[PDB]
Amino acid sequence: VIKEFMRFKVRMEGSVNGHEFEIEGEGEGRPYEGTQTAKLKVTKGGPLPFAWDILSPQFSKAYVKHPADIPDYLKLSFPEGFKWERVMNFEDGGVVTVTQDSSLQDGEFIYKVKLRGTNFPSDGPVMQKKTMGWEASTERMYPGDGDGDGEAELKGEIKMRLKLKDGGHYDAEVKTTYMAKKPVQLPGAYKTDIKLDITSHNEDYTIVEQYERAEGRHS
Ligand SMILES: [Ca+2]
Repeated sequence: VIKEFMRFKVRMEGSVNGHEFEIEGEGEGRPYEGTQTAKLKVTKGGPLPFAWDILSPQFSKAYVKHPADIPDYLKLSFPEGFKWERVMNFEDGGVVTVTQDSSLQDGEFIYKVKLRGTNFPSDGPVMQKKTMGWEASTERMYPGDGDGDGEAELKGEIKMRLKLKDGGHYDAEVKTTYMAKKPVQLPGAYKTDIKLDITSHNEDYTIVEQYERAEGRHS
């Protein structure tokens, strides 16, 4: 059901320091090649009074290139799909939590994202829009119980680095649990290299285009 070319649709509802918003978007890519693009539109609550960059990594791990010796847990979860839950802890105290549901309907992926950002300084780089994109990341993947029910799924850990407009970087520690909706064979531990780029945007970041490349490899 996962073709060499696949489209997706995404909707995000969220709030950051109490500012509520909604985003709708579409994307496409080559799931076995590890490449994808997305175009997002702020449909409620725009222009956003915070950095787009804290949202960009929440808009698609079915598009990770895996070698044949790493079981592709998230691709194998389809057509039913998978869920993921994420916590990002930023170095100045900010917190972002996310829940996501991924399914396959009528030939395209459907992504439903819920996001809450809290504990951000009112004068910090996120609420003042003083960031300019993510450095490349390496996510450490490993089997484990992330939702506390005693049964293993797939976990990921990342140290992410956000570029600051004034120079230097703003770090976040990220933990994600990925849960297939049906029993799927789990891989052993491995690493995924990821780069997410903002490829275009309008003046107030109410229309934004993204490009991501991701590839798994042995540790
Ligand atoms: Ca579990």
